[PDB]
Amino acid sequence: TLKASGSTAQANAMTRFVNVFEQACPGQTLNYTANGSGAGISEFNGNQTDFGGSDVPLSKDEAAAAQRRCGSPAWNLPVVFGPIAVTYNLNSVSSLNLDGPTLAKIFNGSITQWNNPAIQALNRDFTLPGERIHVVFRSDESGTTDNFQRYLQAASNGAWGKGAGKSFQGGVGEGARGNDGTSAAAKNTPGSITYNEWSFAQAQHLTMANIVTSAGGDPVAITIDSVGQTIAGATISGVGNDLVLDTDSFYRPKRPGSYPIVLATYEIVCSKYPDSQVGTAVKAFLQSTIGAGQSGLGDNGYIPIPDEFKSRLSTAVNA
Repeated sequence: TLKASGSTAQANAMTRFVNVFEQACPGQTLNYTANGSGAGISEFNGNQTDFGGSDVPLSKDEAAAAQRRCGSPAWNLPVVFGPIAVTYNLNSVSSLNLDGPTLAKIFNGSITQWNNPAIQALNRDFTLPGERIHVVFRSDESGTTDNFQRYLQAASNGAWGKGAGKSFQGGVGEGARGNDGTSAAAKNTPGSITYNEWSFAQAQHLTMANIVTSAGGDPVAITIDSVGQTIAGATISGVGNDLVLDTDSFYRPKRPGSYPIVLATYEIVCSKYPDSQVGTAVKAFLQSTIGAGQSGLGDNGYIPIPDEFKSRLSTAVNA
């Protein structure tokens, strides 16, 4: 029975990954604590867990930390993609469009009302209400937050004016803990605006914003337009069975009807675990996770094929 913790973005998927795993390997299971990428790398580096789930790969300072943790180099192994929804709560509004620049101004607090003309210019077919916007952010160390702020940096033509990384840089709104804390609260706070992985926005039945793009597109999240994006992501950088991905192309696409806000969730593991028994259970799960465990179709986005012979080969090399 493995132990693991980390990103909440991969929490609904992991329920399927573990179930598939407990079927694949009868008598074996996995314990996942969904607590944020921040808590995922720290607990892995502290020799608390067997692998860690994180939407950001290790920085060079954490990579060394994991090397001492491991006695061997640590690998960033991506197993699922998470589209990042911009969820909102406006009664009778099922049709919202938002672009990078006005989505930056909302989350950095420059825009405080829903019928603000930047919001209204993008929404020509209906009148916005004169009511206040309630931004909801993540209060803990978060990979959804890192990726989402990087999208805002890339796609907002400077309107964001803030940094990225695992803590929210907006200076607006209120926090909640984990992807479940913000989806639940947004649903519960009228006027609310937040950012969630696709699975959380669905199971709470939150309206999701259509994102106006650099390409002259106006896409909803769907299978075809997330993949479209995912297509230009490179399984380079890493050297490597360390499949660190480059997704910088995601946030300013040129091919329309591509949906620009997408993260990948990594399992962070030891190339060689000090212990034989650990490195064997971690590889099984990950053989399964990338194998039968990759249906999705609903809440997440399965790993595409050009990446898979690289990934099957790196999971086959664990310990």
